[PDB]
Formats: sequence, C-alpha cells, structure tokens
Amino acid sequence: FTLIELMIVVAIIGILAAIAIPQYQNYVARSEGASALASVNPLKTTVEEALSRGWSVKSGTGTEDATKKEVPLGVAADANKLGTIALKPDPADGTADITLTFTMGGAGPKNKGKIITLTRTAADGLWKCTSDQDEQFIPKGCSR
Repeated sequence: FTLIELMIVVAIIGILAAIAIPQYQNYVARSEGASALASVNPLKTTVEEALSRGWSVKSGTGTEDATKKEVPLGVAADANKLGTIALKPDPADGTADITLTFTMGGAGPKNKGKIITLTRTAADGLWKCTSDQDEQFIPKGCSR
C-alpha cells in the first residue's frame, strides 16, 4: 500500500467514470423521449375511429356519451409519471386541427419541461410529429 499505487487506482476509476456517466445520462435522455412519444402515439387510432363514425373525442377516463356523441381517451393525464398528456381542442370533432401533447414535467435535467407534439391537419387528415428537445434526444420519425 503506497500513495503512488493509490493515485493510479483513483485515476483509473475517475477516468472510466468520467466517460461512462455522461453516456448513461444520454441513454436515459433518449429513453425518456421514446416513452413520451409512445404514450400518445396509440391515441391517434382512438381519434381517427371516433371521427370516421361522426363522433367527437374527449380527454379523461369517463364513459361513452351517446347524447353528445363523445368518446373518451381512456387514460388519466398523469398515468405516465414522466409527465402529462393533453388534447386540444377538447372535445374535438375534426373540423379544426388537433394536437396530442406529452409535456415532460417529471424528467431529468436534459428533458425537463420539453414537449413532444403530434399534429393532425384537418384538411388532409395527416399526422406530423415535432419536438423542442435537444436534437440528439429527438425520437426517430420526429423533427423540430
């Protein structure tokens, strides 16, 4: 046991860590982005099916309403602790553009507060994904 042998040990560990820690963080950041997108992507089908039958869509976990012709999304706003899910306009009947968003309020330093948006243009019924995260953490298929 000597001070030189100690300094080298500490030097080795400090280097392997200085390299790995930033990589781990980056990996977590990419994973958060994918999880946010995966929580709203399935909801596009719920929107399309309601519209294709002349009905509207509403947020929340209520029941189908035959009087007002509204279908619920079936998921609580905070079901995924990474953030919050939102629909706009609410309710939506397809005569105007629609957005499904996931706001990452519970994410780590890199993504905290960033937003992933799925936009449906009423004219042609096409969906497009955009994000305001740092480019390196944006999911494949989405853009700024």
